Amino acid sequence: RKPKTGILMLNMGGPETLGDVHDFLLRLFLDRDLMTLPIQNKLAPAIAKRRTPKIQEQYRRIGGGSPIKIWTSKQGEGMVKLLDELSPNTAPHKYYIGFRYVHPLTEEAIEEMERDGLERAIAFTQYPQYSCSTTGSSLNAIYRYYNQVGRKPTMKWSTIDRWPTHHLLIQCFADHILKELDHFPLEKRSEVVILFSAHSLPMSVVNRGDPYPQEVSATVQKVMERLEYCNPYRLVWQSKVGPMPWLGPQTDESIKGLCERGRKNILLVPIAFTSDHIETLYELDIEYSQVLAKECGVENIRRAESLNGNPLFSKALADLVHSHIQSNELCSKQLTLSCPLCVNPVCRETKSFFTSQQL
Amino acid sequence: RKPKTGILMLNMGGPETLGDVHDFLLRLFLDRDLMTLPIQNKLAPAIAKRRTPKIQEQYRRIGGGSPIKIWTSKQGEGMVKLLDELSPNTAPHKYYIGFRYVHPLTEEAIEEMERDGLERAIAFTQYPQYSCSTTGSSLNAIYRYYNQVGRKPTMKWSTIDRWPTHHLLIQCFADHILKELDHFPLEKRSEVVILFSAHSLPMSVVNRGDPYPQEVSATVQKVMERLEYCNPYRLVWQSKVGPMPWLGPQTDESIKGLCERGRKNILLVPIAFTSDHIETLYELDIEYSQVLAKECGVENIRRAESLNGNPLFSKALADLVHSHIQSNELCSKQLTLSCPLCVNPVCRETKSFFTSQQL
Ligand code: FDE
Ligand code: FDE
Ligand SMILES: C[C@H](CCC(=O)O)[C@H]1CC[C@H]2[C@@H]3[C@H](O)C[C@@H]4C[C@H](O)CC[C@]4(C)[C@H]3C[C@H](O)[C@]12C
Ligand SMILES: C[C@H](CCC(=O)O)[C@H]1CC[C@H]2[C@@H]3[C@H](O)C[C@@H]4C[C@H](O)CC[C@]4(C)[C@H]3C[C@H](O)[C@]12C
Ligand SMILES: C[C@H](CCC(=O)O)[C@H]1CC[C@H]2[C@@H]3[C@H](O)C[C@@H]4C[C@H](O)CC[C@]4(C)[C@H]3C[C@H](O)[C@]12C
Ligand SMILES: C[C@H](CCC(=O)O)[C@H]1CC[C@H]2[C@@H]3[C@H](O)C[C@@H]4C[C@H](O)CC[C@]4(C)[C@H]3C[C@H](O)[C@]12C
Ligand code: FES
Ligand code: FES
Repeated sequence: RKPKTGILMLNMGGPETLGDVHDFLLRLFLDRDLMTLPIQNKLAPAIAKRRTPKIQEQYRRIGGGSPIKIWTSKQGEGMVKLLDELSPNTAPHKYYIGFRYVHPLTEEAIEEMERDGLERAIAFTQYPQYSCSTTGSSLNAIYRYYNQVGRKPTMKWSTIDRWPTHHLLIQCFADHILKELDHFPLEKRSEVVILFSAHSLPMSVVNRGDPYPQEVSATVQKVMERLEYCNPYRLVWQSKVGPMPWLGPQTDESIKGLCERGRKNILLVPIAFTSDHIETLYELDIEYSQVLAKECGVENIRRAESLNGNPLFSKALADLVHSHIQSNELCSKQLTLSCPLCVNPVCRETKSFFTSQQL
Repeated sequence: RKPKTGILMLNMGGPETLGDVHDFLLRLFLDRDLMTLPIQNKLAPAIAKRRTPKIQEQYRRIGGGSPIKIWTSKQGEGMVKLLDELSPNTAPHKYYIGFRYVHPLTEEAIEEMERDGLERAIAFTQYPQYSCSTTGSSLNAIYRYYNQVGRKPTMKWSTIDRWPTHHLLIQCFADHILKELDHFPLEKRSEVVILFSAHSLPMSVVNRGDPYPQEVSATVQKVMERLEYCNPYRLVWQSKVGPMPWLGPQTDESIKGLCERGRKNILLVPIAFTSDHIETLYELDIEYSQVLAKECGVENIRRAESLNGNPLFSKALADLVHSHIQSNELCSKQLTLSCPLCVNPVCRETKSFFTSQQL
């Protein structure tokens, strides 16, 4: 039976092999929803070529590529299997991967969905917390695709554009934290400090009204409530690049600082992505946990497992899609308010693209 | 009957009359738990003198003084009345006001609690969200007081050091929001944008690990959940001082930005203080809602009522104290973790002062 409902899973993606690194960086530096540069068509390929060796070396250090596509596929398969049973009236469901910067690209996915002759398409961001740099850019890509192709969609669109507090997402995080706490020496368990770590944003983005830091904070509070405040925590921010101001405190500085202050038993929790990727596998596991932590005299540093293949996680995904379908919503109320200092003309067009959909 | 349990309500306070402005600012610029200045004992008097006229003029514009003490007293009286019935084994209860920068000073309150011959003293911060600049400074004052008099306390101490998501606090905010939405023209209600406004922090404080922005964000999310996401929102940060980087976006710029982008129906919600004070009555009500709003072409700008004398709020205070007593807690789990980059030696001493209490 040919698919009726398509679920477009949106994420930035990551290079699957070392050879994919250059083009990943090229698309990233070309993305005007992420950043603007002078002579950008000329300077993007230059930054790409320059930064490829360094990024290739990071991927080499974790086994030679990003597991993002593997994990997304596994999650998508599990989601669809559940959706066919939850929602027989919208079945068969099919998932499509729409990566922003690697194949399959958002635009390739839309093309395939349109060729597949779907009745309905759901833009399902894989970032639980909304940033204009992440979910916003992916949704802008969908608007721009139709705008540049010069045709209206042949399917009904809607979006699940954020889900920072979904009950089953919270349960998955709390489960993975509890199981990692079990791996500390018993005598250190109550002394463990939890560092929730989410990718940082430049202050220029924070200061224009980006919703992300507040939503990430909300996920943290729900997880800690579920854990009954069993250990103390901070929310800290990783992987700032370059010399400009970004939102801190930095995850690396925090680890060092805790160690210097006698807090030598630390649990890292990636709170803003749902699968392993370069920043858990390289940055947290290698750079912070193996190198820095050792230099600083840590006693025990561990990282909670990414959600990856947890069946409760694909259950959260299917629950979200099913509730979205049942509610008839086209997007969250939050999407209807652009950043107070948004200077990107496309964000309003994208918002309208979703709110104006037939149905 | 002589009081058994003292509830020390901690708040920065504000000058009750125009003549109180100078000493208020003197104490604030002298506070080493708030800020670090070279030759601070010498510089603080010069800073206070310079800024007194500007601050006096703000207070004149709102009727000549701060209502903080009035609202604190009312809230304290209602709390005590409830506590005498909720907790007869710790009754009679007495509230004491400990303002950081005006009379009655934290130190004067402690002196009076000790003279009153209490069995138990609860340091009850009136800031629901913990910052080291606010609650931390007030709790540090308590430790420093005993350190300076060179005497141990004659009463058992404990602290309610944060309460960002207390269910009755959330219900009060949501209630006041719904009440204010009812005052917009009916035809604009769904179009209203909610701007949660909390005092900003300097980025130097944010970047050392201050807990405040994440706890404020948690209060915001719980209110919006209770409101069923009826209107879109942002959390924005008010009244940065001086030229250094502070956490944004700023409330004033956001108001201007929203107006410029066609969002002309705005509800301001003070989310991080529980009574009116100079920044609601002057900054929000006059500077932003009267002057800025008019300049930008606003259609409707309103501000949700501060919690003030709401009886449900007194009930929240009493339920917090009651739970704290029943739990036997000495402080939150969060207080047992100092900021990862804390450089104030008193924070650890204060933390130990509470965690080490007999009982
Ligand atoms: C502006 C901005 C904003 C943002 C945001 C964000 C969020 C929320 C999350 C995120 C993430 C990320 N990133 Fe992000 N971001 C950005 C950016 C960027 C850049 C520029 C890059 C590249 C880096 C280098 O080193 O080159 C990135 C990058 C990034 C990454 C990595 C990728 C690879 O290498 O593979 C990740 C994972 N990012 N992110
Ligand atoms: C560093 C820092 C931090 C902080 C924080 C905070 C929070 C959380 C809250 C707050 C608040 C406040 N403040 Fe705050 N803060 C600060 C500061 C400050 C200063 C310097 C001042 C004074 C200003 C002037 O103008 O002079 C203030 C200030 C302030 C105020 C006012 C007072 C009067 O006038 O009365 C208020 C209400 N603060 N805050
Ligand atoms: C990084 C990740 C392992 C995650 C983990 O063990 O925690 C692994 C799992 C499967 C791996 C990939 C698959 O084994 C297939 C490829 C095998 C090649 O030898 C290298 C690239 C290659 C594309 C792999 C790169 C990387 O090692 C992957 C993506
Ligand atoms: C780190 C990299 C330097 C490339 C190189 O010379 O190797 C530079 C090139 C362009 C920079 C970005 C662009 O200037 C646009 C953004 C501007 C913000 O002020 C900081 C983040 C911001 C996203 C920058 C981060 C970083 O400094 C980048 C990515
Ligand atoms: C600003 C506040 C009113 C807040 C509001 O409008 O809700 C009012 C309420 C009661 C007022 C105070 C009281 O009326 C008593 C004093 C009267 C004097 O004429 C001025 C200072 C004085 C100490 C007042 C200052 C200020 O106008 C107060 C504090
Ligand atoms: C506003 C005032 C300037 C006095 C004047 O000339 O009017 C200055 C004097 C001391 C300053 C503060 C101190 O330098 C300490 C803090 C330093 C942080 O980087 C910013 C906030 C911070 C709290 C400063 C804010 C503001 O710039 C202050 C308060
Ligand atoms: S940058 Fe946030 S809506 Fe445009
Ligand atoms: S500055 Fe936060 S604990 Fe000392």
